[PDB]
Amino acid sequence: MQIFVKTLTGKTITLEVEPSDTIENVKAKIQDKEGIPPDQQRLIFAGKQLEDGRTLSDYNIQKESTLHLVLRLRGG
Repeated sequence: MQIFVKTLTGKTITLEVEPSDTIENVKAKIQDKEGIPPDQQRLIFAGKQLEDGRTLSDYNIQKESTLHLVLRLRGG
């Protein structure tokens, strides 16, 4: 399925994902498109930070959902 991610430039990118994909894998697919290393990524959906180790299905992220990417560091 397709989901959307709003990135640090404000652009909305598309990702090709499956419900059993881990958040770490979603971060790796963001790196593949946008170059941002996964340890610097924090993904937000419906007001929750998405934990590494959990899956898209754990957060009920269904097709055509939009996630928000923010920087995880302290500075920025």
